[PDB]
Amino acid sequence: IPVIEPLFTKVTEDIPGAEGPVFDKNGDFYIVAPEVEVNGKPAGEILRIDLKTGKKTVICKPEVNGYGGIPAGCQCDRDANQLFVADMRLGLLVVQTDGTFEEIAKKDSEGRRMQGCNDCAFDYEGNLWITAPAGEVAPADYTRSMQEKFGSIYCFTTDGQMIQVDTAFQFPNGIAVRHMNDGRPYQLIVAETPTKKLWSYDIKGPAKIENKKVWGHIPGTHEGGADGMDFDEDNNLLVANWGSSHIEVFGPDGGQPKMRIRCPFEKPSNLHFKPQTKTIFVTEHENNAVWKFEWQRNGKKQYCETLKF
Ligand SMILES: NP(=O)(OC1CCCC1)OC1CCCC1
Ligand SMILES: [Ca+2]
Ligand SMILES: [Ca+2]
Repeated sequence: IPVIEPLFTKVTEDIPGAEGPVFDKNGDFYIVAPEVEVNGKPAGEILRIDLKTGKKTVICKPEVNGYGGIPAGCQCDRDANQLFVADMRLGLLVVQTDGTFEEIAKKDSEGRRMQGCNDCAFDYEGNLWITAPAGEVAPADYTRSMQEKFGSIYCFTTDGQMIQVDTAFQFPNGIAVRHMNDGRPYQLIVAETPTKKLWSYDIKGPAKIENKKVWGHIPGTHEGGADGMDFDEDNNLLVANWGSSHIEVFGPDGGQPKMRIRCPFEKPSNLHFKPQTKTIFVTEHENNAVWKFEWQRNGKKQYCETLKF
């Protein structure tokens, strides 16, 4: 398997558990710091980064009823410049660029308590697919499915329904949606970190998935595995393989990696393309920093880049 070693340029550092890199509709860059703690309690932050200087600005430190959050993944909305943030303690949040936020749901469509979320991905129809590796949201005691299989997958529909679409995952993490050339949602790809597997489902409609299948295999026997992922314009799936110093590159059909990208750090966590460029920003947990490197082609357009009209 071919391995490339592109030039990585440091953007910023000192961001505990650097995760969820994302660009909003104005081109501003944000990342989350899930591991920031105060007096031993979660006090996660959402930050805006100045790409020119690397200076950081905390725009939101989510907390609900005295319970701090652990923000871990982001997606920018299309019809409004707001961020949807997956939080391991608070569930799903909607954050405005001014720092104000709102809790989306405490319970799902079946009346069951919401589970803590890790990452999310919009399909072009506007539905948000979310991974939930944690147990019940605060005030419930914090727990995670790294050992036991209780991680779930949700779909937050355009008509505002929070539906659990599947469960029994051992730490579902990264997630992505493969679209057809005509823009129709085709497959849902979900990373199960410790098992070194990538799973896929056929998307039949909003919150409707079938044919669960082992889609790809993540290399290595190291502790960790697939974390964050995203597609490039040719539908190649780039996956951060936390713990193995590489970002794996899978072809549209999955299976085994077709190429690997060697990183100058052991723990790549998540990534995101800068709109209309080949530039990929990567967060990593060895130095808790953000880097950028040039890929071979542009990234697949995110939902926020599409036009409603
Ligand atoms: N980056 P993440 O999705 O998973 C990595 C840490 C566990 C192994 C891979 O976890 C984030 C949420 C909890 C804090 C960091
Ligand atoms: Ca993650
Ligand atoms: Ca991303």
